[PDB]
Amino acid sequence: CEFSVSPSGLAFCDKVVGYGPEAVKGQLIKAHYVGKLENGKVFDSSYNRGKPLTFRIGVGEVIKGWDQGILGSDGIPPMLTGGKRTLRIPPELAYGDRGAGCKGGSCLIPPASVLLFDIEYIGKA
Repeated sequence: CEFSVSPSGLAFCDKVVGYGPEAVKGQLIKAHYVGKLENGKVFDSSYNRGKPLTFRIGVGEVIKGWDQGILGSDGIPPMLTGGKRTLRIPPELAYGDRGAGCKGGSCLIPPASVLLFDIEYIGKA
């Protein structure tokens, strides 16, 4: 997957282009996903949770990289219903130098982590 890198650093590649309409700002949608660090370590996945993630897109309910990465931004077209997209998210658009899933200074997602997600946009909820 050759990434297309947008002005902000958020990069993507559409492994499978959706067959339906583009994602819409403020809509409740469903998405399956696998999030990994750059060393291949899986830090979270819908599959591990046993259910897709149901959330509204474009209103800050998830990291900025997901809002921009799914709804689109400068240099980033929107995902389409039924699409599969890989996203490379710089820390600035994820959890920053703070990290996530922390126990003291040790975090599941280390500070300044670039995150990789394989996103399956199922469609609206």
